[PDB]
Parts: sequence; structure tokens; C-alpha cells
Amino acid sequence: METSLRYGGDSKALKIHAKEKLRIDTNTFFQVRGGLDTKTGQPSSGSALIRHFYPNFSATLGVGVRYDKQDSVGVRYAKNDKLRYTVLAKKTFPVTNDGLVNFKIKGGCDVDQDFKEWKSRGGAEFSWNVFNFQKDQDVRLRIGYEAFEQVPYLQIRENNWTFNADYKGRWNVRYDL
Repeated sequence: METSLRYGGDSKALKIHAKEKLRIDTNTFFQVRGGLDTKTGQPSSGSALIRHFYPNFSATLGVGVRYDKQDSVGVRYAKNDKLRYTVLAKKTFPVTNDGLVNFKIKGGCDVDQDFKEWKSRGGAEFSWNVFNFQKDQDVRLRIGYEAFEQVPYLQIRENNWTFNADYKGRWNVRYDL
């Protein structure tokens, strides 16, 4: 049971996201997140994951979905009122020191139940080293993205905060409570 604050600009001011885990079977984990609205004091959205792990092939396979609440659909459409589901492998590779990178990725496909839309994603954070500035302030870059043909937004770590930019002119912070 952990809680994280998500700040937003050019979209939403503040929102809370909290994470919980449940044991269903010997080799099956429940992992889900609850988003409480910007208004503060009500639901907003829900997401969940069902996963299994392999030992020698250190990785997990599972599916992820999200539910957005229904309101009205017809001539016009809205961001809400939509269900999506995806299945992917999760893998982590530390290639720093010997190399220079480190990533945690989600490799798979998602469909939007609303319009037959299907995409594959580098649903990942890939650690790469770029700066080239006189200042000695080290920064780490990872694309909080689904790479294939959809949308990348960047995530960087500085001091002890995580902040991002999306091509839609959207930005955010994530900080643990």
C-alpha cells in the first residue's frame, strides 16, 4: 500500500495514484492502481495487472487493463468511457558500468475497446546518458513511452523527483509520499 502524487500542467493540476498487491495463487500476483480525481475525494480511473514469473528466464508475463467511466457517447466522443487491455513481457537489463544504459520494458500489444485500434509498445523507461553541459548536474533520461507508432513522453530523474514531457505540450511530476 503506497501512495504517489502526480502533478500535471496543461491538463490537470493534482491527482493521487496509489498501488496495492494481492496474493491470488502461488505463482500469480495481483497489482493494481487507483486514481483519485483532481477534485479530490472520489474515484477517477482504475488499472490492474495479472502476472506470472519465470526463474532462469528472469521475467514476467501478464496483461494490463484500464477502465474509464462511461458518460455519453454518440455523434461526439470523449477521453472517458473506454476500456483497453494489453499483454506483454516485463524485462530489466542493467548495462551500465560495463556499458552505459539500463531499462525496464513492457513489450506487447494493446487494444482500445471503443474503436478497433491495435498498437505495439516500448512500454518502458530506457536509461541513457545525455547532457553535454558545463554544469556537473547529472541527469538520467528514459522515454515514458509506447514506441512503435503512438506517442513518446520523456521521464528524467534529478535530485529526487521524476518529471516528464509529452509531445502534446503536457508535463508532470511524480513523487512518493
